[PDB]
This record gives sequence, C-alpha cells and structure tokens, in this order.
Amino acid sequence: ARVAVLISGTGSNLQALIDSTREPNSSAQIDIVISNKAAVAGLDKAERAGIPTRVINHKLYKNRVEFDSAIDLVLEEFSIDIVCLAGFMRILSGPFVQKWNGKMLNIHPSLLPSFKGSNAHEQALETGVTVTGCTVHFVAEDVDAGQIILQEAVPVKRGDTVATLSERVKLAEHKIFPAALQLVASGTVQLGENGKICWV
Ligand SMILES: Nc1nc2[nH]c(CCCCc3cc(C(=O)N[C@@H](CCC(=O)O)C(=O)O)cs3)cc2c(=O)[nH]1
Ligand SMILES: NCC(=O)N[C@@H]1O[C@H](COP(=O)([O-])[O-])[C@@H](O)[C@H]1O
Repeated sequence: ARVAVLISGTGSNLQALIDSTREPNSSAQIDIVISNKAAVAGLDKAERAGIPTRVINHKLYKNRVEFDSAIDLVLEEFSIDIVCLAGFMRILSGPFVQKWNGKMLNIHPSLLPSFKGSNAHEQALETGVTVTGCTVHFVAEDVDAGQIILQEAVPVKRGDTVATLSERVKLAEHKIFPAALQLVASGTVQLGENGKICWV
C-alpha cells in the first residue's frame, strides 16, 4: 500500500512511521510527505530519509475545500492508497474526508473519546486524570470521532506538565501509529460497511 504522511511540525511520529515502513515485512511504503507549514523539522526528517516532500501552505487558499483539493492533487500524483495525519493540525473538509473514507488515519494524544481537540494534554491535566494515552483512528468528518483502530494507555505522573506528559505519550504514539498503519495496509483491519471496525 502506498502512503502519504501529512505533518505540521516536528515529525517524531513521521520518523517512527519511516522506521517501521522500511522493515522487510512492512505492507506500507511512504511515497510522499506533505506539510502545511514550511521549514518544519518533519521535512528535514523526510528529506534525510530520501522521501519526496511538498509544502501546501493553507495560507494561500480561499477556503478549506481549495486547500484540501491541492492536497488531493498531490495524493493522486503519487497514486496514494492510505493517508496518515501525523501531527497535521488542520481540520479537513467533508468531501475530502468522504473521498478518503476508510483510507485515512489520525494519531490523537488522548484516549478518545476523552479530550477531543487540539489541546488534549492541557485538558487531561486540567481534568486531573491519572491515566491518559493516545489513539489511532479512521478520520471521519466529525473531528476525533472516527472509528478507533488502536489505543495505548499512559500514566499521568504528579507534577506533570504538557512538556513531560506529551513526551511520555509520544513514546506510545510511536508504537501504535506504526502498528495501526500495518494493520490497515495489510488489509487486516478495515472500516466496515456498517461503519464499524472490521478485523479480517
Ligand atoms: N474532518 C476531520 N479533520 C481532521 N483533521 C485532523 C487532524 C488533527 C487536527 C487537530 C485539530 C485541529 C483543530 C483546529 O482547530 N485546527 C485549525 C488549524 C489551527 C492551526 O493551524 O494550528 C483549523 O483547521 O482551523 C481542532 S482539532 C483530524 C480530523 C478529523 O478527525 N476529522
Ligand atoms: N489533535 C492532533 C494532535 O494533537 N496531534 C499530536 O501532535 C503531536 C505531533 O508530534 P510530532 O510532530 O512529533 O509527530 C503528537 O503528539 C500528536 O498526537
């Protein structure tokens, strides 16, 4: 399966996907990395790995639909089968999401359905949970509501900050994102016609 990884920043999840997809038994290959932001570290990681990069500045488009259309053009250019959102921080339009339904994965740094949104660690810390975690899910139009593929719990330690908690949770993200990608790319897991996860 041919994979695009979309990023907005550091790219530690991208690096874990690069590492995993290069193992001999990987059913996935990363053929393109797309960033909505220029000069971010994830682009360095991609180039260093010899993977093509494209920057699609969302700041240059009239609306969300036109921006997503620009992404989709690149996806078609590289004959992509599966899209991974790896620290990509844009909400995607309905039509784009529906086109890639069952073929697009996202990593989220909470145990969904808790703490949806862009500041999950802040929320977890404010709420006072002692267990948080991360989630890989299929992307549906409703943000962070798509079908869950894998999750891993991570303890919150007393005195944790966003800095220390995100660091601990990223270790788990780097485990379950590659595992989830391999499940989907191998055809082991798919989105069911009833819209529920199907383990083949
Ligand atoms: N339809 C849909 N789109 C998705 N994008 C992502 C990927 C995860 C998105 C995380 C989140 C970003 C924002 C947000 O408000 N983003 C801003 C951009 C602000 C910025 O540039 O930092 C926006 O898009 O207007 C809220 S949660 C997941 C996901 C999803 O499940 N469904
Ligand atoms: N709602 C999406 C979200 O919060 N994504 C989070 O951004 C970080 C990106 O790190 P990375 O650039 O090192 O992969 C990751 O922790 C990811 O879960």
